[PDB]
Amino acid sequence: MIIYRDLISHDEMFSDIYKIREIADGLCLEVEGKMVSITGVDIVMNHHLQETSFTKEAYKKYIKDYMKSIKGKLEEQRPERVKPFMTGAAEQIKHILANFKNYQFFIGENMNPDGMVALLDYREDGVTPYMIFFKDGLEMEKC
Amino acid sequence: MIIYRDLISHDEMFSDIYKIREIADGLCLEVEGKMVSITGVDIVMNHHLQETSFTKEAYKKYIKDYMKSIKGKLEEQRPERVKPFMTGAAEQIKHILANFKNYQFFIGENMNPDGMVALLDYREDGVTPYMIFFKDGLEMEKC
Repeated sequence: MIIYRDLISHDEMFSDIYKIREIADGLCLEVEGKMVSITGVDIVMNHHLQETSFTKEAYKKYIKDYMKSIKGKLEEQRPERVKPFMTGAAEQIKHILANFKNYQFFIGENMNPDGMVALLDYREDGVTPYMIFFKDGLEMEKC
Repeated sequence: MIIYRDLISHDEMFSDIYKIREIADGLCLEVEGKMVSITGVDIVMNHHLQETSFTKEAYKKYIKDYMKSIKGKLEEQRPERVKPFMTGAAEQIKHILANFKNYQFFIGENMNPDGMVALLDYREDGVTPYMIFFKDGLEMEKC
């Protein structure tokens, strides 16, 4: 099994028991969930993700801060990934802010305030959930 | 996370993301799943378990051979489990054969004809699925 952890907080975020597809040119992972019967998202239940909430202005403050943290990690492990990530994430942040109320927000079970914030959306059938993660803020652990 | 593997075919069978319970005096692990959306059992989908079928006669012959593979590995591992493994296992077979119709049967994704066969039943509420595994045929690795 492959487990994906938060690069900052080291929480487990999900694993390859779900369907995973890269999007936005390697910037993000889209993870397919399943609804299960408290009627919820298996990804969230399975990994004890905690739902959180932002005002738009606190997210803007948070996500710039988080982007700077990922820039730091990349600078010391993959310096070539820095300017694609900073470019791509800026493109992505401004779109996320547009649809801000279409997303729910989740953090790992450590509730580290410097951790990644995943976005939960639902497909148009209103039943299948999916979650968006910043791929550069994740670290794969085989076991 | 803890992954539970099939001692014989090395397939992944489940992980500790489910409620897991020891039953039958430490002979078996009972793993509680959730119904999930096609309608099925999260455990089965998450680890790509494969449903199989038996005649009672075929199951009888499969299961006694399975016990000899597990007796063998126990002889070299912990010979003090052989007495209570073959004891409970024999008692467990009679219970399964006596209620043969209430079960579905699942093997790891490699469909190894000699790997463990997990049983799928449902609770008195007829909605909650749970799967039965032979504990002595599992190895509990971490990450």
